[PDB]
Amino acid sequence: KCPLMVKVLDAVRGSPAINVAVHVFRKAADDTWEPFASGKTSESGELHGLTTEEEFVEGIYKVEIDTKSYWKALGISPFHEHAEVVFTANDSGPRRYTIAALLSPYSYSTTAVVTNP
Amino acid sequence: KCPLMVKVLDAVRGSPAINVAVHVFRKAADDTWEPFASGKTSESGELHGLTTEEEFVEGIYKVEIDTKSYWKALGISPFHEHAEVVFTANDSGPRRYTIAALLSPYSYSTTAVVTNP
Amino acid sequence: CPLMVKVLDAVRGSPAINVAVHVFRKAADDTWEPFASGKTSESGELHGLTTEEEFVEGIYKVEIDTKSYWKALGISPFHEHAEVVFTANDSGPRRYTIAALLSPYSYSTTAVVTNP
Amino acid sequence: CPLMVKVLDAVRGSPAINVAVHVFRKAADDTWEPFASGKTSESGELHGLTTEEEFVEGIYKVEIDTKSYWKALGISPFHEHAEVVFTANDSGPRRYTIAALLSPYSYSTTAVVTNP
Repeated sequence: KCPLMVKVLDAVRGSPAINVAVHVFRKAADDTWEPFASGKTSESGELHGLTTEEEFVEGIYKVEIDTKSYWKALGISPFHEHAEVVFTANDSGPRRYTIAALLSPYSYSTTAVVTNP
Repeated sequence: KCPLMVKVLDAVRGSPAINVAVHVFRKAADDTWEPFASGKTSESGELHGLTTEEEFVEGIYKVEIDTKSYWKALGISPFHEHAEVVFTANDSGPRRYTIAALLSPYSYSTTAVVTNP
Repeated sequence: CPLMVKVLDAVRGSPAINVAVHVFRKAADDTWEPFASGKTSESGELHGLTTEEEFVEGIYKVEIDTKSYWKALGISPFHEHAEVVFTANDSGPRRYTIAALLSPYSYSTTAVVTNP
Repeated sequence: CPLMVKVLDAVRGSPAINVAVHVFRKAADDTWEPFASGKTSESGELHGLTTEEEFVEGIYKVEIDTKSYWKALGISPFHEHAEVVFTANDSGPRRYTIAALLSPYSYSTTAVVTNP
């Protein structure tokens, strides 16, 4: 269905962070990152449809959020090159992962919400 | 419609914070807080239906989240008595307010997302 | 120092300077009584609010005037202030650091609690 | 100190002690080269990673081993580590404080950047 979704918020303007590039990678057996999925956040700051239950197998995944380009479009010079979230997906009942990021120019936070539908 | 909604997340368990009491107050002319609306967060950690466009007039509002009771039910002793969010509602186009809080035992964060539907 | 406040600015990547802070203690009649006040320094810190002798058991409120801070920078922020409410010293004297990280539409606050 | 790391624990309200930190610098061939490493002290801080002379312009990565920290406390956390990637010293020498606030399913990181 939709086992992985990303949401990005802008703490300076109190708004969804729209049109932010997100790249997802999976760790391959040789220890390198393979492209897995990508997209841009919508009007609501969300990115859906990255993958499906069948393809999203147990493994280590990296979600990269292009925060620098977002701030530069606003005319604000930011600190980070990008924000990176690295985690292991574990089967253990049916799981859905929501990765949220809250952005400021010199600070971000990220939270995972993991639920069973 | 639904111009004010509250969402609460648990950073320790990576889950919605369920069954958390929330009280909303409005500042009255004599500078005291009058009860305005209340409820408990749902399974998804959200609280909807607090008020309507007609009643939600410009003013200063306080949202109180009973965080202490939440942690005590989990067996964790927390720092704060509650979390409080105080803000002015301003008419300026149609506005919807989402107040989010992310809870840990010794730390919380709160963010406002303000959008036009 | 039994009670110290530290405030950072997440937009500029700097300490938040000249931020007004007011501290209250809940009195017997359930009212907030003024306890101490001050402004953050160039390092974003506020020291010297109280002493160990005066800082007795109780419920305290630390109010940080975030709105005035952002307005002076030309930004119209969401919150009127940030308030932190906590019980202090109920298992004996501790040292409290209250940190706040500020953005115009969001803030976080953390307590670090040490046993002398 | 040109580069300092500070790590706090939001579950316990304390500094995060004995946290491994590794720093890398992007080399000419676009690989991450090891630059410095260490562990946080009893105050949650890591000092002495580098010097002004060695800390030249570049893209740096600070990796904080959050997973090992939580596991030693009996908690199975979400993230493998926290990584902070930034360009340093491109308008001249600055001093950098990288702070991280940790919870098992969430973290925040802030930079405070000062001009000597």
